[PDB]
Amino acid sequence: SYDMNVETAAELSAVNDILASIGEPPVSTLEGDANADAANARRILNKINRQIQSRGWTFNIEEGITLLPDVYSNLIVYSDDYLSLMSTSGQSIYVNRGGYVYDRTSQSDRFDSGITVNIIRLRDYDEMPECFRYWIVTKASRQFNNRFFGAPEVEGVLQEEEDEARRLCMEYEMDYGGYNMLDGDAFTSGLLTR
Amino acid sequence: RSYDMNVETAAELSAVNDILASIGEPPVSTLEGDANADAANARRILNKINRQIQSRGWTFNIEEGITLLPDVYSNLIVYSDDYLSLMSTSGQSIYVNRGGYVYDRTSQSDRFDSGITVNIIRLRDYDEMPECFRYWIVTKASRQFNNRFFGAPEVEGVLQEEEDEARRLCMEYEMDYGGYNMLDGDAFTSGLLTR
Amino acid sequence: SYDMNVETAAELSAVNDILASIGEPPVSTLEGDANADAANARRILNKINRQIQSRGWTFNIEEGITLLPDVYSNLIVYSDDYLSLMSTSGQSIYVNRGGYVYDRTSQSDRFDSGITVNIIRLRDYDEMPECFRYWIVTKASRQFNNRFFGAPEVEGVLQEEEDEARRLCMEYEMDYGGYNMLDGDAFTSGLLTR
Repeated sequence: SYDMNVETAAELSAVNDILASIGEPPVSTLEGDANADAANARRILNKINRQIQSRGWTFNIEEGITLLPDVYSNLIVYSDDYLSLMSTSGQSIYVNRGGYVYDRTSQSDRFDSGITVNIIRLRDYDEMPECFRYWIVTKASRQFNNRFFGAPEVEGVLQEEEDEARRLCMEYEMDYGGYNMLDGDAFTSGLLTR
Repeated sequence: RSYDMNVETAAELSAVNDILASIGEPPVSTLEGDANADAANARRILNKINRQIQSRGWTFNIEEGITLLPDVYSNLIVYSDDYLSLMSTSGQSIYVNRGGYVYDRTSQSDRFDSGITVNIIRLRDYDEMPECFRYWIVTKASRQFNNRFFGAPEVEGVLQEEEDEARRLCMEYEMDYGGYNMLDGDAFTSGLLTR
Repeated sequence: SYDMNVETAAELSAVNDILASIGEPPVSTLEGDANADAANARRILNKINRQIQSRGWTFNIEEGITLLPDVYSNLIVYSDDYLSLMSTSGQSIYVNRGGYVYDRTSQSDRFDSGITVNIIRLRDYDEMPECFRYWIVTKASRQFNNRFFGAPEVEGVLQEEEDEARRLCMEYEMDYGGYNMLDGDAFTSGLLTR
């Protein structure tokens, strides 16, 4: 259940801003001193990054990919990287069992030659658009304010700020998905056929 | 320092860390060596709440008709504490425990051969859970561990808003994952649309 | 009027959680130390288990069983185990008198060859579904919080919590009973005969 044992310059600027949320100064590099101030600020980033991924968003969802079994076992590892696994159409079948995909209708584990699913893959603080990269910080900037320096007046401003941020995030995909009522969907696209 | 450097931890351990971050205090490294109430406190409140989130609802949790098999010699079926809720398939469910064993409350009997067909909610770990719920199992535990122990009203009044937002994301999950249909997939009004 | 002079491991974890409700740390075994903290927590569990049974719920109600008198006496013991005793149809006849069932219409006590009733049998903290096993704890987590460590803020959260627990309990039998308006009842099942 993924570890933060590597470092990145673009991820470093996020940890600075989470430390700004208390009022703490920058940490120059995340190689480490003894401070729980910068250690908790990095974990609350990772703990919230896996929420923002767990939602929603349309670039995050990989429409039908194929997961392939180890031919000799034969099963597919359902890793903690995979945040949410559903099926393509409806009445999704798969769920983990021991860390492995498992049919809850076919009563079976072992199957050959693949599946087609929608995986939300877990990505970094990088591999994210800048709308969300703000909101991953400023949502972390609330729970890091609430767990260590819990001043009610600097949180009550920040709650208004992360809500503003999430709105800009919801502004993003509505454009980015480009979705359509009457011309792009599954049902009422078929009705407009003359 | 290094890259690429892929590595994983216990999801059970990191959940106990987030409970300890929520009350407000430094991360505890390990769980075993049964010292530190805070590691027994946070892990019990995790387990005590994981068995609620399973006790509800959710559709991957419900195993549609499985068979439970008695011994040939006794002949009864053990109804364990692991089985959270046991109902029948259709309606006017018959089964209920009696000494830890399943029991007909209509056939007035305990002993039957050749099995049943039921809906068991099986209890699973903190793992064997999707990530939407793994969040909400923590942040609901982050409230009852805050309430029962760090009894400051302002930290829970924040966190109560947070676990409710978690539950909505959880409620969002199966609505997709079940993919349920009003007029085409159900028991009654699927039959009415037949031409 | 049933005593808690036996012990159970699954019942032990309930007493732990009632002790968590103050903020007190666990008791390992219920064999006993001097503390009234664990002794009052075990009693308030038993005192509330006999309420949740006294309600309602449909697995709890045993539809018509037979109680059988001692052929030589001849009466039926109405024990304190029996929480509520009604008749099958309506205008129920039976009520205790000295600890014994008694007709309040036939003016009599002694009768031969049995009855047919709806007994709510008192069961343990075990022999309960998990929805209720939660709510038997978290209702006990209020009356144990009010009687011994009564901070008003830790009760005010818990009252919201036991209410949410009660709703999950109320959700249970609505499924588990599977009750039907127009196809399963006594009156308007008979109306729909064609």
